[PDB]
Amino acid sequence: QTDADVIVIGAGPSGSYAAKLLHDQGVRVKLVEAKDRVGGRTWSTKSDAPGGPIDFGGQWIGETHVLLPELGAELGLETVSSVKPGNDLFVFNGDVEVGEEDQVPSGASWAGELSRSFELLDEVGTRLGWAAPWASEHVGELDSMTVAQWLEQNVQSSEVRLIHEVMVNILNGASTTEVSMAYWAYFVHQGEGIESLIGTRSGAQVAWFIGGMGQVTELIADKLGDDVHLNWPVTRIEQDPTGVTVFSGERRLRASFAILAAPPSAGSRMIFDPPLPPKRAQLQARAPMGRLAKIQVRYDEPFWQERGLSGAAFECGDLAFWLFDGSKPTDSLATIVGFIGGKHLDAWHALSPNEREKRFIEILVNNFGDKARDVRYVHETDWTVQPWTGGAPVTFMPTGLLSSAGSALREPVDRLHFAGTEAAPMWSGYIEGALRAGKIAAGDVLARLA
Amino acid sequence: QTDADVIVIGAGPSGSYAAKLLHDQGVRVKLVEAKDRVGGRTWSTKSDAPGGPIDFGGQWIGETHVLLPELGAELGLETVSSVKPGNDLFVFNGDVEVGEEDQVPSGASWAGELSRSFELLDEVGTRLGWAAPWASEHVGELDSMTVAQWLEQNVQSSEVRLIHEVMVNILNGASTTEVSMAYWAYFVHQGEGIESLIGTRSGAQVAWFIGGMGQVTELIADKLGDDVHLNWPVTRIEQDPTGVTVFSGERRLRASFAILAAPPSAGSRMIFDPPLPPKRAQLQARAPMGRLAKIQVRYDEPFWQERGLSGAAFECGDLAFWLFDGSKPTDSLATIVGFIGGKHLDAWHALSPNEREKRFIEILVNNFGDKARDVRYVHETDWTVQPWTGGAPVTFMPTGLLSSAGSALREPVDRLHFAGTEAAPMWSGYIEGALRAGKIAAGDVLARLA
Ligand SMILES: Cc1cc2nc3c(=O)[nH]c(=O)nc-3n(C[C@H](O)[C@H](O)[C@H](O)COP(=O)(O)OP(=O)(O)OC[C@H]3O[C@@H](n4cnc5c(N)ncnc54)[C@H](O)[C@@H]3O)c2cc1C
Ligand SMILES: Cc1cc2nc3c(=O)[nH]c(=O)nc-3n(C[C@H](O)[C@H](O)[C@H](O)COP(=O)(O)OP(=O)(O)OC[C@H]3O[C@@H](n4cnc5c(N)ncnc54)[C@H](O)[C@@H]3O)c2cc1C
Repeated sequence: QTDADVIVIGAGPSGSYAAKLLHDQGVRVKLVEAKDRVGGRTWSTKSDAPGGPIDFGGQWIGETHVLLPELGAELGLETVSSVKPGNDLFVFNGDVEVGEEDQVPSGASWAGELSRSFELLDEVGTRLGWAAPWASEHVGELDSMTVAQWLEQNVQSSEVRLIHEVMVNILNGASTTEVSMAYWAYFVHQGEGIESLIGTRSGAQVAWFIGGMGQVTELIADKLGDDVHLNWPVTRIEQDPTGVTVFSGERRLRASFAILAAPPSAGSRMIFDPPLPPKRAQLQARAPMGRLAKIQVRYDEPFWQERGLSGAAFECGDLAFWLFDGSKPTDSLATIVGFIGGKHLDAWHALSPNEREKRFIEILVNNFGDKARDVRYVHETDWTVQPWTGGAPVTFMPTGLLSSAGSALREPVDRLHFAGTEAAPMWSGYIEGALRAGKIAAGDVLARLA
Repeated sequence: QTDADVIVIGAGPSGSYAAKLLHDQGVRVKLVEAKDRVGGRTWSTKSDAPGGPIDFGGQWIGETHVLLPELGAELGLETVSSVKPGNDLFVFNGDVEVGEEDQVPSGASWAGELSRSFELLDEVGTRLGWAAPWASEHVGELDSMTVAQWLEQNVQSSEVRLIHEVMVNILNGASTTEVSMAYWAYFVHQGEGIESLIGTRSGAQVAWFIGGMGQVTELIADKLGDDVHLNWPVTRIEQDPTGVTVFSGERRLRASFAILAAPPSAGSRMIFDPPLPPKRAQLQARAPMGRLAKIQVRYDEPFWQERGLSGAAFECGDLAFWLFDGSKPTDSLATIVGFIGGKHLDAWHALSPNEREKRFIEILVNNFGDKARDVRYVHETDWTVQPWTGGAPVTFMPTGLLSSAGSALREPVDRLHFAGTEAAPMWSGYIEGALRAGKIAAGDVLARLA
């Protein structure tokens, strides 16, 4: 006797979507979540911050994402463009260089090497591919070196190296010395290439949902009602020939199938009986979360526009950030959003909380003008202290893992299927990846219930 | 109101010893253990195997270890020498080279480069030291490269490279492509150097306890009686100004202090409120267990002695092992013990269980003679599937961790102290390290109770 046909573990976008798809087909589903809320790495509030709704977690929609805007449209949400006209900045240890709209500065001496370094990164990624990078002829050697070592071999310009460093520390939440070059190259390729992922007004960053991204999982949970269990951290998965028992301490739920819709690092904390096969076990233990904080400051007006700036900036150097204008037309304040990750977040963490705030305002004053001192609101979400997540924005892998265990990202283990963005064939790391992996896992389980 | 003055988490050698020291001073202690037994990475049975007691986990005592033999003597255990006269083997993809006792073969062409490679490894280790390798001027650069890259830069001989590869894959349970050179160099230095750790009849490998190493923790648990809780996996640690609450799901124990006597990977599965400081959090999430299996075959007689062989062998190549004669004079059969780790264990895992057994016998036949076919008993302990351990013999670290978070191996966090072998100033990775770290943590807490 089963409590459900399928138990979905994790109420992020991936698990929420998988649960919705199965529920919509008349499958009996339970959606179990460790935290006191749904959303996972997505997390927003309409009312808690002055100036309008605010997203603490992921919030950008990409121009080639289709499951995410289609689901948002089905749930009654509306999008708005994130595209901000004006010059992006490229800042090198506080030395401001003004872009031409989203392009490198007019006759920057590093423009040509940046272009070549992006072509070479794309080419390395193409050699790996997204379907089976672990099976690629090139992968063993690339997976034995770090991104930092690849930069030392292939990049001469300090500017180009600093741009690559901010992008790895943010997009993977980890230092170029910590990430496998094979993992990085694969990651960027499977996100439609480097220009896709680093777009300030194109590629992965073009739109938002009015009212916050957390609405996606909240509206799904409303419809699932009593089949959602919060404060239900999964501690043990048992499997036998007829089903799966999922435990939260002594609390237990029995189903025919289970979908793990959480990162490999989440899986590593659970006890499996029988034990997982070896590649999946190594993958869970050795693919950690990156580290990222999201800092937001609100103001009366997007005063950066007085210098004709977009508010986007590659803030490069020892305390690197990716900065955006996060303002919506429906908001009553303007927002600057800054991301800081990996080794730059380690430095950020070494500062006192008051030093961090003062330092972030000094950056904004340097880049955007003195009106940056006239703050209305200052907030940080440090993803490293979020219980049952412990990092952001994504899973990364150190040397030797992708080539030896990557095939375990996607493969079911008996009656346990993997969703979560890390299992998506493309757009792993993104909400779109979360939905595609949820779709895949719901379809696989639905075929096994028929 | 407290259930105890101190809760010790983990009944390996480290936690068992810390609990004993506090208990012996009249401190009220609870010792909580996830598994259905004590011992952790130590695990033995006097009666379950034919031919005498057998150790599934760690069992060697080193010639410079003093807490381990002193504790064994206090508990009424007896030691026996593990030293086996005769020629050790050096085998390169099945090509047998016969040592002179424990020394390289007479006029081996690789003898000189092996000697130089050991001096250079020792020198790199000395530059880091054991007291604070994370603070060493050299550490950032060494911690940005793998052991494999250091071998490619410093070692020319295929034989020397294959010896280094079997030693890293066994002593760290991980591939030379996965381990930071800084972590490896530090690890070997803090174990009194490479010759210490690779001794077949000297250094770290000279003696055993008659009746098995599991006796150490079992006899401690007998005296602690009802203050030992088995099947009590810690899921949450909460701290406040007056004490520590330790949870196993809804079950809870309150004390004034807590000692975590388990690897950083064990800590990563627990939820901390308040959250841990950042370096300790990164350390727990990113310092994984190695992978190791221990294969044992018993025979009527140590037939290898008919060729004048000790039974020790560096079995090098694509399926590498460290082999020992594991026979005690009090045993009624002779034992060959083989360790296989890291990338060699990945290959081992890719074979069927029957292929693995056939392959191990073919190795023994090649090295030691045809009488290796006349088996009495065959057993494997795969440490990767042991619940709440998930690996062996030790914690390792990938690039970038030791230099950025290593200072969190030893430092208390408010009322939570760290024991476990990984916190030992020297002999981290070893039972001796486990006892020294338990001693340190019990002394620190005892001073705070006074
Ligand atoms: C600061 C930040 C900014 C980002 N920006 C963007 C962006 O702009 N665009 C984009 O596309 N993506 C972005 N992302 C990434 C995006 O948030 C993730 O790709 C997405 O949320 C992944 O969805 P998921 O369902 O696979 O996993 P998660 O969102 O991580 O959900 C996993 C769920 O599983 C739960 N869980 C964990 N362990 C257990 C357990 N033992 N028992 C039960 N439940 C458990 C977790 O609590 C969580 O709710 C960002 C992320 C962060 C951190
Ligand atoms: C195959 C093998 C051979 C080895 N050979 C040798 C050798 O010859 N000589 C040598 O000196 N060393 C050897 N070792 C290493 C030695 O076994 C370890 O260094 C030693 O056991 C470490 O002791 P420890 O107490 O620090 O940790 P552990 O032995 O790992 O004990 C930790 C305990 O914490 C428990 N625990 C984990 N998570 C939780 C939780 N959430 N709640 C409660 N409890 C928890 C575990 O179950 C475990 O019992 C070997 C190890 C292996 C695997």
